[PDB]
Amino acid sequence: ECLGFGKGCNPSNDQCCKSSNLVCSRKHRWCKYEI
Repeated sequence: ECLGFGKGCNPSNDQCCKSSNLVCSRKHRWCKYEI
């Protein structure tokens, strides 16, 4: 699983890419970058 930054995803399952520091947000429901 590896979604690009700012991609619609599920925060419960979390399908964002870990290599690009992406996490599924709950309010935005997408891949966000922690800065």
